[PDB]
Amino acid sequence: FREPRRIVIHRGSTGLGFNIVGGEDGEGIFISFILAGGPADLSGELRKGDQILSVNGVDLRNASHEQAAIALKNAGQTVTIIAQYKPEEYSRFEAKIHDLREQLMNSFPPWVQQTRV
Amino acid sequence: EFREPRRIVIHRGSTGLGFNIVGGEDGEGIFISFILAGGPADLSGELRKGDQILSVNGVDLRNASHEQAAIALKNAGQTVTIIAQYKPEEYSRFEAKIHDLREQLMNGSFPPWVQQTRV
Repeated sequence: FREPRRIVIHRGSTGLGFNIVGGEDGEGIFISFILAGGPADLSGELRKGDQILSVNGVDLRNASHEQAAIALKNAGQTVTIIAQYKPEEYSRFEAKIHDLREQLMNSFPPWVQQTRV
Repeated sequence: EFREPRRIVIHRGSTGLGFNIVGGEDGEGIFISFILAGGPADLSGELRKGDQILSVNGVDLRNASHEQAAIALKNAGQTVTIIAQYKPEEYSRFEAKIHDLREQLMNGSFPPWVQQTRV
């Protein structure tokens, strides 16, 4: 439905200012957390639930969570990214975790792989 | 096979100079995309679809960014000088890539997330 949206952003004393998840097997790379007010919310062109398709033209469509990671701290000086906002597919994740989570104990649990950047 | 650049003599009009530009990422280069028909660049018929813009007012653009070009086109003023060169091959492979990834992503012109300036 949605068209991807190109964004560029310059790191802070924080860094890029969002948390990443996904793409260790059959998933893909997604924005878990927009920090309040940092180099995300000040722009605000991103939200939790955009998948990150590109980082300076390297393709994260199929990328691995640590490839996604080497790329996006390596990303750089500044980094042309494209976000495809995909709400329906990111809830198809967050709840599976929560349901997974309610099942084994009889926001995100630490055993859910997520990488700060 | 590479072909002979040309020095192009064109002047600004109305709203526009008659086209827009693509490129500047990955050090690739700057290319026009389309030329607004009935516009100075179209009206002059010395510019076509799929050049690289090598220099404008002697500013070397080969390895340059997109917005530097975008302004060099908005920026120079009123008569401007362009060495352009025709590579429809590398522009197709360019567009074909883009066209080919759109439906991969979602499922003639280019989607909003790629820079193009109308100039």
